[PDB]
Amino acid sequence: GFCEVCEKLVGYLDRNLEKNSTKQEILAALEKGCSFLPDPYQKQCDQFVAEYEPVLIEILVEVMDPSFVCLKIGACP
Amino acid sequence: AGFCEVCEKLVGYLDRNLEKNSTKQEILAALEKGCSFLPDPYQKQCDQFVAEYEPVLIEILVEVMDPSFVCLKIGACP
Repeated sequence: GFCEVCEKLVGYLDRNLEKNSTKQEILAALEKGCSFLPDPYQKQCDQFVAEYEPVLIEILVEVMDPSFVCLKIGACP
Repeated sequence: AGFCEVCEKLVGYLDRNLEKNSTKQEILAALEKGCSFLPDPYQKQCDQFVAEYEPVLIEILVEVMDPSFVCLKIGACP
């Protein structure tokens, strides 16, 4: 499913965003992050972000740990 | 609609490069290698689409391989 791409994208966000970024900044980064993942991921990534944006922003404000985040949103089962 | 675009590319690839009266085993084989021939940005999405729809993809691809119709019938599009 979306598990591995989720961890890769949230991994990017964690390393390249700051600890207390605004939902707005989380959104801007989230909608630009797929382009920095390895090429074979880029389309899968956009789909994941599209299906999951609402829940992703709601959780990333609290915590940006790739393993936890992807688990919580059900992306990693 | 999230798998719609990649469905059509993949079934499109198979439509051009596979013979009309191919066995299920040959289509299975084509299908599980097809993603590697799509543009790199589609690879992991294609792998996911295939894994998710493979049973019904084989079922239909023996009868018809038109990308637009096949993706409509299986629920990938539109």
